[PDB]
Amino acid sequence: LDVDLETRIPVINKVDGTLLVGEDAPRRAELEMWLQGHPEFAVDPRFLAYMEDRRKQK
Repeated sequence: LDVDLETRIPVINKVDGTLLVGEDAPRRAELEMWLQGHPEFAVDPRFLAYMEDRRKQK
């Protein structure tokens, strides 16, 4: 119950709009440093909504 790091985080360029998915999008493990280099990109907000969706109780 984590993200488990090997997952692919969909990222979106907040300036441009380019959304990266699949292997175009970085590994969650590299994502931390990857975003540090380019704050232009951030995580996909719908992926965050997906985490909102992911719940453990009713």
